[PDB]
Amino acid sequence: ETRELQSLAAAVVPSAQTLKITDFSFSDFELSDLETALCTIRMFTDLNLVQNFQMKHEVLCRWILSVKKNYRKNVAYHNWRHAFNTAQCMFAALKAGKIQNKLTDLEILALLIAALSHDLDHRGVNNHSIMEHHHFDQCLMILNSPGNQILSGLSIEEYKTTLKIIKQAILATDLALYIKRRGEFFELIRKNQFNLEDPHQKELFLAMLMTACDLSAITKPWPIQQRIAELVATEFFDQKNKIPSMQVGFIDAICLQLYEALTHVSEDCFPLLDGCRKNRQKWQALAEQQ
Ligand SMILES: CCCOc1ccc(NC(=O)CN2CCN(C)CC2)cc1-c1nc(CC)c(CC)c(=O)[nH]1
Ligand SMILES: [Mg+2]
Ligand SMILES: [Zn+2]
Repeated sequence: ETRELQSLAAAVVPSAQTLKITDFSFSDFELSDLETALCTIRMFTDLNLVQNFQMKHEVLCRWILSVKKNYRKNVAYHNWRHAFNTAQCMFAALKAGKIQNKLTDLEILALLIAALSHDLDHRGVNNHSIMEHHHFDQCLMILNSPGNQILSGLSIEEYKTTLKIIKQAILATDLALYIKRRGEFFELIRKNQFNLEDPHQKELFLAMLMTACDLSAITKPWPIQQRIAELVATEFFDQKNKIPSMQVGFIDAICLQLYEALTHVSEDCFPLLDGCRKNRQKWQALAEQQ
């Protein structure tokens, strides 16, 4: 054991309301690394994952520290904080968005692990789905490392089922796969044909839900979104006048239809769509000022 694992395993885990991780407007700028690790423990706990799958506390703590360490801090956006924010949005969509009741325990377990792991070992956008296969491979290696096996409490049937959902969920964060598959998702939604009891449409929904959380910074309050866009711009160009229009085009081409479709599935996910619309106004106003 290191000093980090000792102090994290011995610390008090505040409640979900104290940590504000149920809010879609959650922000991590004021949190330390230890504090984000505590938020992650609370996410597993309040989703009943520690209870239903008999996770040892020090194993989960070791797993979280392994995932965090296998992100690169020198990468401006695709780092541990992006993975942590993606998982927080997944938690909020499950809790506040009331999506948790539409899914099974194994699907929730896999979505949370996938959200935290979907960009492992990312080197930056400057440095198919070749990358997402590497991300899942990093996730699988951590899940099998000694002392980090948070899935040990599962039977082989549950374990094999969970690994497949994790793999599909991480591969789904490839925007090319999202663009190829979202046409079917919007077809069913606009035809009042969408049904989650269908295994094919359920897996499609899990893919869209991964992308919605992956891009959720675009939905944040304007002071926060402006800060995240600064990180994205740093990674895109360094590792300004055209950024406002680029964001508007990104919101129109990618984000708006997704968060509108997600609101159709769950009305309580509307805060994501509403924050995305407000950010489009702010960016469009700046684009016209150039
Ligand atoms: C802030 C600096 C500029 O960021 C961007 C610039 C351009 C694009 N365009 C596209 O991705 C694809 N375009 C192709 C041309 N099409 C007409 C429209 C769609 C996206 C971003 C962007 N990507 C992410 C995710 C990493 C985030 C984080 C949520 C973000 O905030 N902005
Ligand atoms: Mg990625
Ligand atoms: Zn990502």
